[PDB]
This record gives sequence, structure tokens and C-alpha cells, in this order.
Amino acid sequence: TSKNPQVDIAEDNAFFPSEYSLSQYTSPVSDLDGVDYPKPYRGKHKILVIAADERYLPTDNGKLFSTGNHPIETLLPLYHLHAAGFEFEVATISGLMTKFEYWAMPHKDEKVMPFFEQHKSLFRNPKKLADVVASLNADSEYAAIFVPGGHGALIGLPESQDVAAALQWAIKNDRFVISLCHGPAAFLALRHGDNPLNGYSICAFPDAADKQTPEIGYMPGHLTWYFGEELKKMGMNIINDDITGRVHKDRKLLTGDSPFAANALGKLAAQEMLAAYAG
Amino acid sequence: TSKNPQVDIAEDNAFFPSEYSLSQYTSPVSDLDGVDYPKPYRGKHKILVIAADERYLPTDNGKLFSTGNHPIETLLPLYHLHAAGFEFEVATISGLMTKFEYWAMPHKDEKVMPFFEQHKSLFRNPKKLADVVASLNADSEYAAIFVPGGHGALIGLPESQDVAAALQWAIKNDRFVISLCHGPAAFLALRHGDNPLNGYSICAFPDAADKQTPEIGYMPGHLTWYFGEELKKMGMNIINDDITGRVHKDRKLLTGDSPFAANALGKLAAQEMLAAYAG
Ligand SMILES: [Mg+2]
Ligand SMILES: [Mg+2]
Repeated sequence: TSKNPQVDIAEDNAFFPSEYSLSQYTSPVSDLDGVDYPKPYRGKHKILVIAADERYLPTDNGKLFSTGNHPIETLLPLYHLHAAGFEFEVATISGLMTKFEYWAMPHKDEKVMPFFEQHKSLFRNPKKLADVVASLNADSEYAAIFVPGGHGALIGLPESQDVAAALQWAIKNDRFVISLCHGPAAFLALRHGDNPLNGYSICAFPDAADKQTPEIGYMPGHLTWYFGEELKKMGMNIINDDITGRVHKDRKLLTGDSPFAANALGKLAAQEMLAAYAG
Repeated sequence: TSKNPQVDIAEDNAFFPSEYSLSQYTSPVSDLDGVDYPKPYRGKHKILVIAADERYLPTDNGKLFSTGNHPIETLLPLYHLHAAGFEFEVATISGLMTKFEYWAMPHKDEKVMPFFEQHKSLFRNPKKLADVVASLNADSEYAAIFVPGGHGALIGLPESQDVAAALQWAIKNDRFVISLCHGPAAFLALRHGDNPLNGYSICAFPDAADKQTPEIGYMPGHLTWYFGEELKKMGMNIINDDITGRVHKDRKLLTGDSPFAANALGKLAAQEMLAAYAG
């Protein structure tokens, strides 16, 4: 298999991951398992998903990485949560359609694919995050904010006033915040203000791993900044230095380290959320 | 050549124009000519370009047309205007990078390609239109607003409060408004208010032509609405029913009918703008 970045001809100077890197980091079938919720939540609260509206991430040599949200990271936790009785709605900063890394889609997965087909409209036709925020109050029917990973989470979210406002709402109102991989870079949106996530501990994708990708062609160049180091400056603790599929719970902040953590995170989120609403 | 829509694998259920339609509607070299401005403008006023931030246009069967701004329509008028002494700056509604129809890029054009390479950063790193608007006043160093065509102009622009505000500024302050092909759909942003473009006459891409494309595979499905009919309801006059490369001037509203009109529009814009600033 080739280690050369694969041209994405839709865009100028843009590349998908190399054939070789895809063979290491994607599969046609996910690890979804353990969706066993005999007494689901029956209320109306939903997961608010903050997703990526831009597919193209600039790298350090000017080439664009053709990325987006990671479909395993976003669909597996949502599958468990939906099974536990929590439907979801999607928002992007612009209001433009969610942009997925389709090259990581588990295309042969007999459970995840039907789930995607059923719900793809929600991703393709999201709300504008600012509109959701304008309406938020103590009674809002959102049980959690979910920020899926994929390198698309690095675009816009870390700088977004709307994301900051949403996260402040969730914490003030004792709701869940769920994220994994590069998703927690969205927490950087809080850098300008009083920072309600100061002191919190998380799993996240290690910055060190992002420096080993470009050589095998998973990205066409290096990242121009590293979210982990920045989150540490923002007073957050990253508990892992490796990729093991680890998940962590700190109060109502539930996180995972990588795509490998996606199934475990769905389980932890479902368990925690059911308990909180029960009842 | 095949008339089958060509899959754009970056996105789910999305298609580029068919091989056959590309052979009819694109060329490796543009018709750029007549750039002869012996006494250019020397001031600081620029063209403000309102461009497309979304590549994917939903068609009536659920397939996405992989479109964007048309590079001939956007680069040819800008080439003439730059030669006449008017530099440009780019804004999108979201602030995300301009999305071009790269499949229409005149890749062998020895004049246009170097111009694109020189200025591609301006398209890739645009301002957010709302930020530009917040700052607008009587002394703003914008000589014109340019809305290039391509089917990407149909996305967001026709519904945009920021676009409405920009156009109201231009008209109130007796600046130029330049557009061609589907670009004038952006004028639909004025539908909610007092409509300062009521009564104005334009060239535009004929709605009838958009109903003949999908059969030859230029788009993967039909449009769900037609901008010409809507602009007529909004009190504007469309003077052409065909595609001939026609351009029109009504006061300071300068328009063209199609990519064929792009060179002529650059010339008309340059001539009109030089005269207005002279001096
Ligand atoms: Mg190498
Ligand atoms: Mg047919």
C-alpha cells in the first residue's frame, strides 16, 4: 500500500490519508457492542452535537488535509445514547452541513450504517449553533453537549464564541459534556473568559501521535499548533499520554482518547446519563 | 465521453459534472483579452468579493452537486479590475474558505493561472462578511461589491442578512454592484426589506438552461427552485432569455449572463469604474 497522500480533487492542494494509513486506522466494521439498556430514558432531552462545517484543515506546508468529523467517534456514542432513550440534534457554527471523514466510515457495519442512513438528515441539515444558544435557558431540553473528534474539530470550534457560550450553559446547568480524540480542542473556545473547565481532567488524543502521522501519509503536512499543550495552559489535566481506548469521568465531563474509545464512551455516557435522569 | 455524473468521494452522495458536460462547458484556456488600461486608478478602494463557502448544493433527488464559485466568472473580471488599479478582498458568510468549481479552472491559461496563484490566499483566507459590514460607512475603501456566479452562489447568499446589508450599503453610497450568471441570486437577500434594487435591469443565467443540464449529467438532479423567477417577483427585470455572453449596465449595476460574459464584464466594469473615479 502507498504512503503517498491521496489527492482530493474537489479542492485545491488537498489530500486524503494515504492508502497505507487507511489500512492502519480504518475498518469496514466498527467495534460497537454492549448496547443493552433495558430501561431507557423516556423524556424529551436530547444530545446537542456540535459538529464540523469545514472539511479542509490547513497544514504547515500549505497543503490541506481532507478531514472532518470522525464517523466512528461520532456515531458510536450516539448509537448507545439513542438506545438509552436520548435522541440527538446537530449544530455547526455556520449552519452549513456537517463534514465527515467518509474515508473512515465503517461501510460494511450492519448496525452503524443503517443508523447513519436513518439520521444522516440531522447531520446534513444542522442548526446554526448561535441560534441554539440564543434560546438556551434552565429548562432547555438538552441533556448533554457532545463534541465528536476527527481533525475537523480543530477548525473553528477552538475559537468559537458560540461554542464557549454553549459549554458555559451546560456547566452552569449541570448538564453533561462529552467529547473524544481532538474534540476537546473545542474547550479552547473558553480561553478568553472565566473558564469553567479549569481544573477538569480528561482523556484526549496525544499531541505526540499527531507528529508521527504526516510521515506515513495520513496527513499531507504537520499541524500548525497542538491542542493538548494549549488545554494544559488553560488549566485542564490530560491524564493519558497514549492511545488505549481509555475513557474518563470527571463529574459530568466524559471523555475518550481516540476512535478506539468510542464504544466505551457511548457506554459510559449512557450509564451516567440514565442514572442522572432516573427516576 | 460519459454523461454519468462523476462521484466526488469527499462527500456522501455528491457528484461532479459528467465527463461529457465538462467537454461542453469548460476549457483549459480562458477568453481573457483586451486588458488595456493605460491610466489605472491609483487610490486604495478595492472590490469586495462575496464568495461561496459551501461546495455542495442539494438537488431535487437528494444528490449533492459538487459546485462552488465558477473560476472564470470570478477571476476574469477581477483580472481586468486589478489591471485597472482595483485590488480585491474576499468575504464569505461564515468566514470559511472560498469553494471553487476546480473542474472549470482554465489550467493551461498562461495569464489566469499565475493570477490565481498570486491571489489564492485571499480566497482561501477571506473575512467574515458580517465583520466587513459592521465596519461599513460612507468612507469605506470599497469601490464595488462583486458576486461571482457558479451554482455555489445559490447556497446561503440568497438568504443572507449580511449580503442584504452589504448591498444596501453599496447602493446608498453610490458604489458599483457587479455580478454574473447565478450570482444575482444573492440579490434575493433583499426580499424581506425595502428592496433598493426594485426596478433594476440585469443579465443573468436563464432558468430554462438549468433544466437541460441534469440530463447530460452536468448536475446529478434538478434545482429545487429558480432564481430568475424569484428575482422577477422581487421587481427586477431580466433582459435576456438566452446565453450569448451579453452584459448590461443599469446605473452602477453591471451584470453578465454566463461564463461567456466574464471577459466582457471585466471590460465594462473597468471602463465604468475608471470613469467614475477619474479624475
Ligand atoms: Mg517522507
Ligand atoms: Mg437520463
